Amino acid sequence: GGFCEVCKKLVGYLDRNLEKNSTKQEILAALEKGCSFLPDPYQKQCDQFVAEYEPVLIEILVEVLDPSFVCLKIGACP
Repeated sequence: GGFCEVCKKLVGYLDRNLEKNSTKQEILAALEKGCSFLPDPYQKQCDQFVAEYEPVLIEILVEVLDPSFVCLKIGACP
C-alpha cells in the first residue's frame, strides 16, 4: 500500500487534465509528464510508481480514470 496516496494523486491529475477519449499513446505521454505536476514531496515516489505500474496503468486508464477505482484495481491501494 506504499504507493496508494501517490497513485490517487497522479490518476486524479490525469482525470482532471486529460480529455476522456484519449488513446493509449496519449495516456502514456501524459503519464510520463504527470509526476512533475504533483507536489514536490511526491516527485521521486511518483516516478517510481509510474515505472513499476506503467503497463497495468495504461491498460486500465484507457477504460477508466476514477482515482479510487484505478488505484484499487491495479493493487496500489489495498
